[PDB]
Amino acid sequence: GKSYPTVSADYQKAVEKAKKKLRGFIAEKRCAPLMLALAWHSAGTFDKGTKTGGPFGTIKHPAELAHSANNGLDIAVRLLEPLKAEFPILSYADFYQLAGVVAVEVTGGPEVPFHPGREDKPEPPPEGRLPDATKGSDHLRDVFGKAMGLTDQDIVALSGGHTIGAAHKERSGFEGPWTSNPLIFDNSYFTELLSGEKEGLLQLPSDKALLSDPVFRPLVDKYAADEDAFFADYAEAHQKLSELGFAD
Amino acid sequence: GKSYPTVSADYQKAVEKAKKKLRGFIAEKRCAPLMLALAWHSAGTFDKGTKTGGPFGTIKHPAELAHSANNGLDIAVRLLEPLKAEFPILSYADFYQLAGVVAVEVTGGPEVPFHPGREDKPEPPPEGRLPDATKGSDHLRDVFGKAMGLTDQDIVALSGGHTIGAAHKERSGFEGPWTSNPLIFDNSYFTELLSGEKEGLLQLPSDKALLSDPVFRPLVDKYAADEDAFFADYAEAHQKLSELGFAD
Ligand code: HEM
Ligand code: HEM
Repeated sequence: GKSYPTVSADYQKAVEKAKKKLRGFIAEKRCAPLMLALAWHSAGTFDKGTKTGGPFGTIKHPAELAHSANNGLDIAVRLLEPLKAEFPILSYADFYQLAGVVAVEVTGGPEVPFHPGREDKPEPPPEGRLPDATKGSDHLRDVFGKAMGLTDQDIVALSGGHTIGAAHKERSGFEGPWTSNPLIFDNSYFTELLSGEKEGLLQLPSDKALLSDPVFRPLVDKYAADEDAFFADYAEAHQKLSELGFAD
Repeated sequence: GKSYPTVSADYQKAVEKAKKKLRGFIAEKRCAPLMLALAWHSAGTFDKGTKTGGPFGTIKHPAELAHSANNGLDIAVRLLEPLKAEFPILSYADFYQLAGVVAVEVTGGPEVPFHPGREDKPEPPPEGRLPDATKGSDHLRDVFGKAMGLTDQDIVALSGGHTIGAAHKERSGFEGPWTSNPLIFDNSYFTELLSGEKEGLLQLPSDKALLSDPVFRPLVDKYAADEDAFFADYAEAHQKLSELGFAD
């Protein structure tokens, strides 16, 4: 259902050059997880029914940065600002989504297709649209399904985004990585989720909710058995996520 | 631009009976001002661009009651609940708007036309849409004009709603009545606004903003000179306000 806009040849060239600079920067700084969190929090506020929120550059706003959910994303914005200044032709909207695609690529994940053209919009969405780690399967469906408009398959595959990074007790209050290799994008999140608790590793109630749901669980099983299948469904869901409200 | 829905004869009959019970109740309890505030806060969250908020019964929600702007409106809701229980066929949306129309009538104001049929909606709007007493003419136009979709004339006439009632230092922090007769609906708000400060009487910065605006000021002048003209424009604006997002 997407009709992507035309951007100038100079715009396309800056996308390709920023993509490369982003790989080197994100790899050296070890910030892929944070960058994937910035792209997701930017996109995941989309509400399909009113067409507000979504990946439109507004996360750099002090007001959206203020959102509790956005704990420490002010660091992400700060880290990218010097690099962004090198590409003044690109929208922040595009640049943040491109950082998210790069974060997944440089940690070894699938190549999520990217289309430029998102415009930077003046108003951040209301606070409170991002999911709550303490809630379960109904809440995930309200958030990904009723608000963003993603499928049940997308919810499980996108949860696998937790295969990189960690929680921090000074940010959310949860603490620690989901996997033994938190800078490597793989299907380990699902493997660890299934095998139960292990010292040093995190499972949120929202992650565990995938285990008891009649539709989520067979997807958890599929992805733990077949990383190629995880990667295919992940790239599909991330692409849709990064394009919410864009080019419809 | 309004196409009002059909309601059953029994619905219409309960409107007429609740109208009368509301006059006697609101007059005896001396709560017209609070009731007009409940109706306005219920309606004034309408955002035309997304069609959210507006007079749809959601102010009774603990979550909307929580809004700081709604300081003490939990009292209003409480006062009406026994009476509402006598009219289970009416929507809360209709009942609150009818209390607002009655509040204006029983204090001596114009007869604002009323049409039933508003449905009670499940989700309260986001917090922060109601105007801020410390801001000025640009802010009033953002709020009444860009969000609700009312005219410059409606802003000035609706501000005359402050001809009844008072601020309270434990609610907003402002304190006192705008007029010497705070249970009498008349053009005194504009008379007092013009004559400057007087001991015992309140003017918010938002009220004073009407004095310095090239479009608001001649309306202030007109209404201070001609109560009949105020009443005509007030009834027009209150009607539109009470119908935001309804029967379009
Ligand atoms: C299913 C609903 C989700 C919930 C309840 C949730 C909750 C959380 C929480 C509480 C944290 C810890 C923040 C901190 O303390 O630093 C976190 C981190 C993270 N989230 Fe999720 N999240 C969800 C979905 C997603 C999605 C869809 C993605 C991306 C595809 C994602 C990517 C990440 C990443 C990469 C981190 C680590 C950030 C870092 O290392 O600093 N999450 N999430
Ligand atoms: C122009 C923007 C407005 C601002 C900034 C504003 C602000 C305020 C504030 C700060 C209070 C005091 C609340 C308290 O401390 O108890 C108040 C009271 C009140 N407002 Fe306004 N208001 C505005 C517009 C309106 C409108 C459009 C109406 C209805 C037509 C209205 C009706 C009232 C009434 C009747 C009271 C007295 C409530 C009572 O006596 O308890 N106001 N307003």
